Amino acid sequence: NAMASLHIDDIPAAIKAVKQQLRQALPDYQQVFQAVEENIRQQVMEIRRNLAEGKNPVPQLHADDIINGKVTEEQKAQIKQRGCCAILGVFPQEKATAWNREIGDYLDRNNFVERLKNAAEDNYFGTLAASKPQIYGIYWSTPQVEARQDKRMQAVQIFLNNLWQTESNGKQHFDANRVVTYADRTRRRPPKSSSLGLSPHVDGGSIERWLDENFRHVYRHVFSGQWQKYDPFAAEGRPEVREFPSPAVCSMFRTFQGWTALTPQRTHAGTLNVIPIANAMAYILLRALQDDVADDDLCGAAPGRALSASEQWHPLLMEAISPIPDLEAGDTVFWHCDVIHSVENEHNGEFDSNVMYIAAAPWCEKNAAYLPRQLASFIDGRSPPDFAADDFEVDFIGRATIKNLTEIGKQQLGIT
Ligand SMILES: [Mg+2]
Repeated sequence: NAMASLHIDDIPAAIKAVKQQLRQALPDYQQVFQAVEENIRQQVMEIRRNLAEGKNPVPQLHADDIINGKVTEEQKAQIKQRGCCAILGVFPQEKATAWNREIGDYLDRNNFVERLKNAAEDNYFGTLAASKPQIYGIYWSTPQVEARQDKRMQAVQIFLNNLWQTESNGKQHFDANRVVTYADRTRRRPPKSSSLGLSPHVDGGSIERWLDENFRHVYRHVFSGQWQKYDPFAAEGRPEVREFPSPAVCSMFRTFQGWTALTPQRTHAGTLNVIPIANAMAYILLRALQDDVADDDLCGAAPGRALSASEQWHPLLMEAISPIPDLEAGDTVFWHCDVIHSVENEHNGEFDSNVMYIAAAPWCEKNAAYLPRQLASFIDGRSPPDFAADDFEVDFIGRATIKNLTEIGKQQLGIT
């Protein structure tokens, strides 16, 4: 892994060398950028018109329609263009509401906040992070384990993964019909809380999208100027990309990140914002090559900092920010791994806005390789390897175990 041997202080020199190579290979970088900008602008004006009409630009589907095979080709096309989808009714509302209360009880009974405070660093940043937590480092509550293995959730993830072009050159880059579980955290945001959550960003790499030759293969049609051929839903190359090692790195390739609502979700009540433009990354990649950007800079992209879109460098994309649709408990929302997103700053609702992080991850060699060490952490109750080794749940009363798993649950965790 070339990104694994790049020293943090050599990044500016690396960027300078790679930017000169990319501008040399794409000498019309300005004209190509302006062409891509026009394509982005048309999508922006459609999204703004949707919002002005009272329509949310994020496609919405019912889980029943996915399960029963009723989704139209036009709906699939809209999802691929917008890069995201709310899927309603994955879980019965009553089950999700019981899950919400059960996570609360699990956190309360086991003194989560006192443990977090006790483990925090004795400095301003340590105290700050532990004071009023919104993102909870618990992985193995019974609601999380049950939601991940649910057979309706599985069918929804298989549907999302089948939107991708999974095969090219004789090779299946992932098996869209097989799901694996990626354990992750849960969020509880109280009314009137501020957010220190990150500004509009894309997870899964920042400087590496330019500096890593595997990432550049994923974006080859962008860097060659043939941007109309760039397909966000092409799988080829994505399991092979290389990241700068840091706590931001996910060991699995996730096709879609996702939220499962434990409570109703509403605009101005701590919900999620997205920019529903699946090919926005093509604009971000080319923007950093323009003449008003310093030779050693990629518009602020930094190691360990999710790639951010900003009013400074990407004001056109900021014009397309949209809240996700209203959701009820048991609904879900998913967004393509390249889709820019950020939680809302405002929560003026009456109750805590709570979600579980549950992504879609297809079977591939990369994701299969993470299952054994993830499984070891489930067995122990430890944090999974991609997270801080808080290991809060090692002695939590009520932590889920293998007894909670169905056969599907076991397969998705690599137990069978
Ligand atoms: Mg994010």
